[PDB]
Amino acid sequence: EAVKTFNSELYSLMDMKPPISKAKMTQITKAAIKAIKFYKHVVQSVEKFIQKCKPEYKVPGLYVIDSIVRQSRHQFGQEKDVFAPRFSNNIISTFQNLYRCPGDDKSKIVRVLNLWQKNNVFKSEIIQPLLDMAAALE
Ligand SMILES: [N+]
Ligand SMILES: [N+]
Repeated sequence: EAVKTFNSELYSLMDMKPPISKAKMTQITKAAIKAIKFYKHVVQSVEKFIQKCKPEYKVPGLYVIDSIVRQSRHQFGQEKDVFAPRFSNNIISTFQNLYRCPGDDKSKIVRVLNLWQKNNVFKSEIIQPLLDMAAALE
């Protein structure tokens, strides 16, 4: 039920016109966090969404990752957060999918990466190749 609830909330984005409502992003994040026991399933669902969705939903998909990781780090502690480490496994592939967004959305992705870097959400060994991937598209 926890994962089913999260999946329903996440996939409801495809019925919406971005930018996505703060309240909707909060509901998605809250569902993810309540389902922390099943964090692996939550990560897998978000990655699947990003792989399969229309280009208009790539930035929203990244905002889901960002919102989950930020809330988890706040709520459980940066060292105890299980979400950023799990997202890190497939992150290179995830961003390859994300960069299939419309051209003027690339900057929105880089902004998120810039903020992750400033706040040490991932180490440079993760952040730098993601940044390099943005630079290579141009
Ligand atoms: N966590
Ligand atoms: N945690």
